[PDB]
Order: sequence, then C-alpha cells, then structure tokens
Amino acid sequence: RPRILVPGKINPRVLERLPEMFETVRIERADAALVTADMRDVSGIAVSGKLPVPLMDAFPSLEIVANFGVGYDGVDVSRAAARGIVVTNTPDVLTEEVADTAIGLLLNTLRLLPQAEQWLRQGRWVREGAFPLSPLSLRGRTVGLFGLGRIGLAIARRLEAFGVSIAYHTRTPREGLGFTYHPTLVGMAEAVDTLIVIVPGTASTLKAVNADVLSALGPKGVLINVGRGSTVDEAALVTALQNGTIAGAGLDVFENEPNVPEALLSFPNVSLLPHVASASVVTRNAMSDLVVDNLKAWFSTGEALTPVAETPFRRRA
Amino acid sequence: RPRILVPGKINPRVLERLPEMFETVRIERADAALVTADMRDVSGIAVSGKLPVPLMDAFPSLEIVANFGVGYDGVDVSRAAARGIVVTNTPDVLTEEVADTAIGLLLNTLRLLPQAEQWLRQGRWVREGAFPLSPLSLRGRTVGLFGLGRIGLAIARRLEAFGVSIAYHTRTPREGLGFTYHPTLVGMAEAVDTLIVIVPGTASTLKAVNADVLSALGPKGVLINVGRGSTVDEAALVTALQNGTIAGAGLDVFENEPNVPEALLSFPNVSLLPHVASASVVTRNAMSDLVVDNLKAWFSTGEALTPVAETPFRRRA
Ligand SMILES: NC(=O)C1=CN([C@@H]2O[C@H](COP(=O)(O)OP(=O)(O)OC[C@H]3O[C@@H](n4cnc5c(N)ncnc54)[C@H](OP(=O)(O)O)[C@@H]3O)[C@@H](O)[C@H]2O)C=CC1
Ligand SMILES: NC(=O)C1=CN([C@@H]2O[C@H](COP(=O)(O)OP(=O)(O)OC[C@H]3O[C@@H](n4cnc5c(N)ncnc54)[C@H](OP(=O)(O)O)[C@@H]3O)[C@@H](O)[C@H]2O)C=CC1
Ligand SMILES: O=C([O-])C(=O)[O-]
Ligand SMILES: O=C([O-])C(=O)[O-]
Ligand SMILES: [Cl-]
Ligand SMILES: [Cl-]
Ligand code: NA
Ligand code: NA
Repeated sequence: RPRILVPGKINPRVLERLPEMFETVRIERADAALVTADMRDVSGIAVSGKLPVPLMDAFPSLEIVANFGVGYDGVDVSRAAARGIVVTNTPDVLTEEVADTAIGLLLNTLRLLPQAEQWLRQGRWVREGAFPLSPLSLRGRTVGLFGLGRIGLAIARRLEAFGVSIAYHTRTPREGLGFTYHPTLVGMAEAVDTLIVIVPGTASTLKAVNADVLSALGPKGVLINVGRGSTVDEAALVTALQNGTIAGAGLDVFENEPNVPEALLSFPNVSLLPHVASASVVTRNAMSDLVVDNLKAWFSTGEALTPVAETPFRRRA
Repeated sequence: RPRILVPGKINPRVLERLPEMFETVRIERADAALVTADMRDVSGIAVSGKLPVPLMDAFPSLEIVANFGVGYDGVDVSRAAARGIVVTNTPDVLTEEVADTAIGLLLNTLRLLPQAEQWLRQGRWVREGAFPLSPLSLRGRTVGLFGLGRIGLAIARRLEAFGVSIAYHTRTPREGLGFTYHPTLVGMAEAVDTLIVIVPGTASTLKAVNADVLSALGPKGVLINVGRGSTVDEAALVTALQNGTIAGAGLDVFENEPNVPEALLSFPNVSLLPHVASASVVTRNAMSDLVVDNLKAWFSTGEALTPVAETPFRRRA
C-alpha cells in the first residue's frame, strides 16, 4: 500500500476513504520539522492549505500532491514540476456551489439582507418599525467579471437571468459567448458599476484590483471578491470605501486569513464571509472524493483525474 | 384640487409628489376615530398597509384607493367594488426586485451566509477556526413554485440559470413554459424538496401551506415565503421545524407582522427578514411614483394606470 501523508486538518471524508488503497501518515501541521526518518518512504500527499517547499522536499520518493481546492497557489507548482511531481486540484465539483455563493454575497452586499435579519432578531421591527431602505439594488447594474473560467462563466450564466448587462476581462477572449470582452481590467472597470473577482492568486493577479481600478469602477461601484484576497489591494479598498470612491463591497477572501482589518468591519455597506464559497457538506464531500480519487487513479493507472496545467505528467514507477 | 388622505406612514416620495395636482390630508394612523368633519370632502386615499372598512366608509366622496404595494389584501376590495370605488396597486415596478430578494433569501437559508458573517464579525474565525459546513445546498434541489405570476415567473427564470429542476402550482396552467405543472399543492410538495411561496393573500390561499403540505415536502424540505404570511400555517411550521419534519425555512412575511413567534427565532436552520423584498430606494421610489401617477391619471383622464382586477372602473364626475 502506498503511503500518503496528510499534514494538518482535512475533511474527515478524505481520512475515511484513503484506506481503500493507502496507508495514511499523519502530521499535526504542514511543517518539515515533524517529518521523522520512518516517513521517508511516503509516495503522495493529500493537503488542504499551504504546502511549504521544505515539507515537500523532505520526501525523496514523492510522486503526487493532491490539493483540496481548485486554487492551488499554496503549492509551489514550479518546484513540483522541476522535481517531476504531479499536482492535482479539485475543479468542476465546486463550480456551481461557488457561483451560488457569489450571487448570495452580491445580493447581501446590495440589499443588506444580513443587516435586515439582525434588525428583526434584535426586536427593532417591533420597537422602531421598518428596516431602512437599501441605498443600492441589482436593478439596472452592469456587471464586469474579472475571470471567466469554470466559475466565472457559471456566475455569468446566473447573472444573465437577473436582467443585467455582462462584460468580462481575461488575458484571452472566449468567443462564442454573447458577453463584451475588455482587453484591460481598468477599461472594464470604467464601463461597469459592479466588479466580480474570480481569477486565481498568481503573480499576474497580485493587487490587480488597485486604487486605479477602484476609481474607474466609480461612485456606484460594488466590488465582490470570491477568488483570492491577494488579488485586491486591501488597503486601497479600505481607503476607497472610507472616501466614498466606491459604494460597497462583498468579500469571501482576504490578504491574511483569518485576519480581517478592523476598518473593514466598521463599514455598513460591506458584507464579509469567512472563505465559505464551497463550504457545504455536499460540495466538500465531492472535493474530498476527488482528492482521494486522483490518488487512486494515479497509483492504479498512472493517470490522474485532474492534474494542473503545469504538471501534465504520467506515473513512472 | 382634489383632497387625498394619507393615513399613517408612507414613503416620503408619495408626499413630495401629491402637490403636483392634489391637496394632502394626513392622519397619524389608519383609524376612523381620527377623521374630522372638515375631512369629509376627501376624494382619494393613498395607503401603505391596512385600510380598515370603517375608515374607508368615513368618506362619502371617496373615488379611489391607491395602494402602495402589489398585494392589496389590506383593502376590502369587495366593499370598495360595492361602493364603486376603484382600487389601484403597484404591479410590475417591483417584480425583478422581489424576485432578487427571493433568491437571496433562498441562498441565505441554504448556505447560512448571515450566520457565517456573524461568525466572522464576532471574532470566531480567529480562535475557533472555520465556520461549520452548511448541511444544506442548492445543488441537486428541485424547486416548486406556489404561484407563477409576475413575480413567480421572474423567480423561475432566475432558478433556470442555477441548474435546478423547476415545477409550479397554480389554479390554471401557464402553457408555453417548459415547467412541470402540478394541479394540487400537496402533489407538488411530494415531488419537490424546495417550496417557494409567491401567491396573494386571499381566502383560497389561507393556511394552504399546512401540516400535510409540510409533511409532503419532506425531511430535506426547505420553505421560502415571500408572498403573504397568511398563506403559511405558522404554528404548523414551528412544529415541523421542531420535529425535523422539514430541514429549513426562509421567511420575509408572517401572520401578524411585526410579531414573529419566539420559537421561530431559536432555530439555527431558519432565515428571517422584516418584509424587505421590495425595500430598495430605487424600487420604492418607483412604487411611490406609480401610486401618485394612478391618482393623477384618474383625476385627469378618468382611467387609472393599474386598477385591480376586481375594480375595472372608469371615473364618473
Ligand atoms: N472563495 C472560494 O472558496 C473559492 C475561490 N476560488 C478561486 O477561484 C479561482 C478561479 O477558479 P476557476 O474558475 O475554476 O479557474 P479557471 O482556471 O477555470 O479560470 C481562471 C480565469 O481567470 C483568468 N485569468 C487568470 N490569470 C489572469 C490574469 N492575469 N488576468 C486576467 N485574467 C486572468 C483566466 O483566463 P486567461 O487564462 O485567459 O487569463 C480564466 O478566465 C481559483 O484559482 C481559486 O483561487 C475557487 C473556488 C473556491
Ligand atoms: N414580500 C414582499 O415584499 C412582496 C410580496 N408580494 C406578494 O406576492 C403576491 C404575488 O404578486 P404577483 O406575482 O405580482 O401576483 P400575480 O397576480 O401576478 O400572480 C399570482 C399567482 O398566484 C396564483 N394563485 C392565486 N391564488 C391561488 C391559489 N388559490 N392556488 C394556487 N395559485 C394561486 C396565480 O395563479 P392562478 O390565478 O391561476 O391561481 C398566479 O400564478 C402579491 O399578491 C403579494 O401579496 C409581492 C410583492 C412584494
Ligand atoms: O480554491 C479553493 O477551492 C479554495 O478556495 O479553497
Ligand atoms: O404587496 C406588496 O408589494 C408588499 O408586500 O408590500
Ligand atoms: Cl472541509
Ligand atoms: Cl417605503
Ligand atoms: Na465604472
Ligand atoms: Na417532497
């Protein structure tokens, strides 16, 4: 039985299913200091969260890293590729769930539904009367999707049914769709009043949503981030909200989770979520299955199910 | 200049625009006791909320009641019709807004987004870690719309883009659509796991969502009510939630607003809103304009813009 390392916390379904083919090796944190000599025969890793290079490089027989999540920025895929290690992620099985969350977050941001529920639950409906009217609405908005991949397209399909205009920005256009392409992010931001962020966290997207993009978005502007916190210049966002440069924001992800700047907590026009876009039992069960099924496919057939683009590898044993 | 009575609270936009053609007469509550002899020449009423018959019958020259809202169950339309009084409502201008709110409420009910935001805002992400996974999801659900009118159809169009099956129950089928018709409410409830209520509050819908309907909905069942509180047997709903007969509920409307039963507040699988489905500035401005424009059309041309079905009347002066 190949030996699979699981560092730190992971969905119990992964742990439950690894014994179908594997011996499991557990360490308490993703930390190379916890690796003992008896673990040097480990052939695979299943991981949720960051995988530091020193931990990855502690295993000379490592063949595969199975990442829990579609984003795999916590894995140094360049180093994995240089070592001939395949990296797998969990695309597709979470696409519709994340797109649902994005829409919920957008509606909560615009219509203040969480605050309205608080008003009721605190007894204010009885004592004070109606919750104040929301200054914003989805009606009449124009939405720009930064990213139009698996998840961005699913978000766009939803938004088509809400009667809003849709535009998008990607490095390469996706022709065949009826959406307006913008070759620059700032150009799209100028044209739209609602910006949805759903790109990976890479060097090319680092602080792409900056002061210039937020200024272009404009005074009716609403920012929704369901991608990675790294993509938004978080200090610039706080400034834009403070000054009324933009009208609101809804964020599922942040620069340094679980820490959220105190200033972001003060704004009554901001909705905040603790990175919950895929966080249902059914979707996390599906993600768990795909982590395990990648490992099973690799060790049984030599072909993973969902290798990442950077590692189109086949097993050599 | 005709004199228009405004009893109790109304959107200030109504009050701002009435002077274009009318003299306004205000009373503090919708209460016949507040009517003075000098008010007996009043020719119209603009009202948000209930209009008791004794108040309506205090005005012998009354020609028109302009209701703020598409639902007009707070007006005794049978008595208005018997007196030859036209009744107007505010359809269409709120359709897309209410449909938006219904989807937001559904997503908040299923994915616990308001609770997840509370977890973050209370500091729990830091010490306790991730918000627990939501037991429910929209993924794989089958939705039954009780009502498929202006607003029900708008909700269905949205839901088509979320990849869920859609069925509906109305007294008469709407052929031409690709949705499955059910001739009974209980039959639809059997077949679906998600019931969205969007019918008017009438004698025929009074407690239609009862213990039998909730039992048929079943143990994965989610109830969303954005129609009228009268349509749901609220005591039966509390029992069903307590016993695990159904899995969750999201409610914008209640039997005796603003009072919500204490038991409903205790359930962690319930989202509650203070009747906010149309409650944005833009949509309430449009509703205000339609109340005033009905009154202006009536007194200038003798034809209202949006008379109700029960009063297809033309002005006689
Ligand atoms: N909040 C959460 O829980 C979740 C967050 N995520 C995040 O969402 C991301 C996207 O997921 P998914 O849709 O499956 O990924 P895809 O690879 O299918 O799509 C990525 C999109 O981003 C675009 N893109 C990438 N780099 C740039 C760039 N520099 N400038 C402009 N566009 C760029 C791509 O187009 P092109 O290549 O043409 O530029 C493509 O349209 C994940 O990497 C993850 O970080 C996903 C799931 C859960
Ligand atoms: N929470 C909120 O803020 C809002 C609530 N509302 C409520 O929503 C209601 C619906 O508005 P709207 O869609 O514009 O109205 P419509 O008149 O356009 O649609 C009403 C629908 O209900 C159906 N219906 C009526 N009685 C029954 C019955 N006994 N059994 C089955 N179906 C029935 C009708 O079909 P059929 O006649 O064939 O039965 C029709 O499909 C309003 O009356 C109002 O009370 C609306 C807006 C705001
Ligand atoms: O990429 C993911 O799936 C994530 O955000 O966890
Ligand atoms: O019927 C309406 O529009 C309402 O609920 O106010
Ligand atoms: Cl998980
Ligand atoms: Cl109002
Ligand atoms: Na703009
Ligand atoms: Na059922």
